[PDB]
Amino acid sequence: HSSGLVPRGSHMEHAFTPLEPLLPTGNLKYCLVVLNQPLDARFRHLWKKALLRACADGGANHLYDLTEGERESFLPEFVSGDFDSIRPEVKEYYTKKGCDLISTPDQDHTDFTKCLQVLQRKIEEKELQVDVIVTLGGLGGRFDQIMASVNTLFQATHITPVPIIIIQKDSLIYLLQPGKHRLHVDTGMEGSWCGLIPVGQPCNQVTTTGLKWNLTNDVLGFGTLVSTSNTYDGSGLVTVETDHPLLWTMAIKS
Amino acid sequence: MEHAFTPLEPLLPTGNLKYCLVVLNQPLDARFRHLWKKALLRACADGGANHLYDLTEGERESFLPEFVSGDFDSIRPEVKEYYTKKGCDLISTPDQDHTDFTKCLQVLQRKIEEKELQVDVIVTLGGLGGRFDQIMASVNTLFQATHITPVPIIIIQKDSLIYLLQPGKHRLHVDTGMEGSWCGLIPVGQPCNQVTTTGLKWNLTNDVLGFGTLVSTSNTYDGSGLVTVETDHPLLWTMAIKS
Ligand SMILES: Cc1ncc(C[n+]2csc(CCO)c2C)c(N)n1
Ligand SMILES: Cc1ncc(C[n+]2csc(CCO)c2C)c(N)n1
Repeated sequence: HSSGLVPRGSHMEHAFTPLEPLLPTGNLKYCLVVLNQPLDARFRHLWKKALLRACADGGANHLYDLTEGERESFLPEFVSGDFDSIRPEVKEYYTKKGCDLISTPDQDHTDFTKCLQVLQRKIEEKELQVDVIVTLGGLGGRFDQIMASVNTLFQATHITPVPIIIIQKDSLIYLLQPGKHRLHVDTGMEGSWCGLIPVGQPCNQVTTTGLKWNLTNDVLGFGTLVSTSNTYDGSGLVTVETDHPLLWTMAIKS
Repeated sequence: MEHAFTPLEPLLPTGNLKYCLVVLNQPLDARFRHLWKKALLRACADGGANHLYDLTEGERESFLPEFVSGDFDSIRPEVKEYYTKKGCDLISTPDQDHTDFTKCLQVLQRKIEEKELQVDVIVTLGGLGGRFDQIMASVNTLFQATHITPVPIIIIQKDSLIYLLQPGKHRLHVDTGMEGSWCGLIPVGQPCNQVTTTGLKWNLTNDVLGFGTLVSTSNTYDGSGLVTVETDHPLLWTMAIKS
């Protein structure tokens, strides 16, 4: 047996700062995935420091259409998806510029999901160390596609170990796996609202600290209770313990 | 035994469909003018009033809602004043555990009972774009609506419609001519372990639909003009609307 002072009774929690990638400074290691939605202005800052940048289908069009005059400074490592979704001249441009154009036929999975699978393969091949995968898009447009985006977060647990967030306009979503989470919301990029959405199944035991309306061993479920328009207590930290995957959503300032 | 329904019927220029119109806090789509014209009763939920007011400048008197409900901190002062002045019924719904959309449906059900109105469906405009938490709240309102009113409720914005299918069998007529190319079945809430359909390109046969298991998106029609769905738990139907 060991002797002397020994640590006891600790447990593991998943710490994460959702909006860290939006900060000017820092040394966060992350990849960037551009989906088929109009690009927000923040894509410029995020593009610079990303370790790997990719586009899924039509995302290449949106990237191309917002980078005229400086497209050589915005060349994705790769572009994957259905190639009928990319305009002819756009595909021609990225191809000649050396971008890896990867076809992903599979009619049972979205280009987003297929794009993550390709990204994971590249992360491994290049032995990259990634703290998060930042996805731009997916939360606007066709309602079925917004839902597909959410479902991709559920499938991702089987695609990659790296945390994945999705950001579009003023919103971010991130899927909290069963367990305890420590979310730092003190970057100063945070907006005023947040929420906890029990999308796949009711979360029968949710406990939080840091919210205006906290949950204490409470049930969150559609038709029972869903936390929307929640806000922070000002502590700069939100903790969440959930028994099933629970979708965290939060506002992005401005 | 089965619930027959035609989701896009209200979008048709033709028809004698009795429906109420609810305007949520989002910019209005081109289909607004026509929907307002033939609605039996129109209402605004909070900010919805701001969008209406701004959109109808110059002809506001032709677009006066029966009532406007919600937390008054969501409606601009001048907007609230205007509708009040024109005789619009302004109802305060301050409860912070419920959204203005849900509270608006409660007022609407009261009004329908009060006036003994015969309503086939409640058409909601907005709620599917913007803040992600609010899009999910819109979905949750549909779960709650089942205990608020017996009148079917659909939500429409841009090119999408959502409609919640209660446990049981449904017959959805998708031959109005207003249908877009895609549709889906989203098991928001809980997995639906026994789903059976006809009319889709990818049908389900006593199959499981659940997030992380199988979610039907980008599904399409078989061209028969009819989609039937049997489900064990509430299942969200979503469909494209022709641009
Ligand atoms: C667990 C829980 N999360 C969030 C809210 C807040 N909320 C819910 S609906 C609404 C009004 C929207 O206009 C507000 C503020 C709550 N009460 N309980
Ligand atoms: C039950 C079921 N519903 C829909 C589809 C169709 N689908 C799903 S993802 C995708 C491509 C999206 O870009 C398509 C066409 C399916 N295969 N199975």
